[PDB]
Amino acid sequence: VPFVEDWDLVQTLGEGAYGEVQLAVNRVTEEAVAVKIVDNIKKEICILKMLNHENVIKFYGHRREGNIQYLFMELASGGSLFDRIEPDIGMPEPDAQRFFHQLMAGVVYLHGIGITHRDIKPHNLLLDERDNLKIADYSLATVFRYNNRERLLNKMCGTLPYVAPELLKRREFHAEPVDVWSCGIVLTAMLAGELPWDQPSDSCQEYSDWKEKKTYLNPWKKIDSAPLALLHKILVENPSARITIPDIKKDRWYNKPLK
Ligand SMILES: CCNc1nc(Nc2cc(F)c(C(=O)N3CCOCC3)cc2OC)ncc1C(F)(F)F
Repeated sequence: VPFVEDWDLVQTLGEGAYGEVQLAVNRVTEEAVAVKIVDNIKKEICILKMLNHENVIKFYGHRREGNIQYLFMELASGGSLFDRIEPDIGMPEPDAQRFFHQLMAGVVYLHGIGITHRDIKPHNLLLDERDNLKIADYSLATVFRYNNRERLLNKMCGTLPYVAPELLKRREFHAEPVDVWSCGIVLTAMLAGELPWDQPSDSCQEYSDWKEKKTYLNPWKKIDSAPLALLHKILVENPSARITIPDIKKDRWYNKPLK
């Protein structure tokens, strides 16, 4: 029975690097939210206050009491996308398409306010009560565009299986194609229930196989040809040849009506 101001901390929603996320219920008003408990945080809070979109987690405010900082956030009561992906199977293509559409709406939004998330993966993609997707966890996020000027990134971060090959090979790189790449790994995972490689490096046989277009192997053989054509445009090793979001939105599978 911990608590803070009027909120009871009632169960553990997740455990991060630093601290945890608790379900917080306001025993007066009965509203339930998510609270991140910690100890970088300054920057994180600053980014969180910018966010206003139906496919990104909303920020309500914070309290600083003692060592511990409390970040109050929208609750996504459906839990994570990670848990809707059956291992070795994925999920039905129409659910995968709808989630993808929503993930792109969120990414467009972030990029439009000049924020790169940098750790897009199914653990960070949460579902509200009607299965609406929300992009969560802004602890690795950063500003890549300010006063209409882009800056290149140089820090390596993210999660190896989701990371774009340039992030391992170039000293500096553009932000947007890295997020687009990780969305293509998410889409693979939804449609096949498996990640295609441990990392996109020259010493990873699975990545070499894909560059050599061996799509008779898994996970690619589990995927229908229309979504696979899109994946061919997303998972392109040269970031300036990689498809952009405006072009993803014209792709034939992206616009296919599904049941
Ligand atoms: C990763 C946790 N972060 C968040 N998590 C949630 N919600 C939930 C996350 C979950 F994972 C689960 C879940 O399914 N679990 C299994 C049952 O036991 C606990 C966890 C349930 C959630 O809401 C009820 N909302 C907002 C946040 C954010 F902090 F991002 F805002």
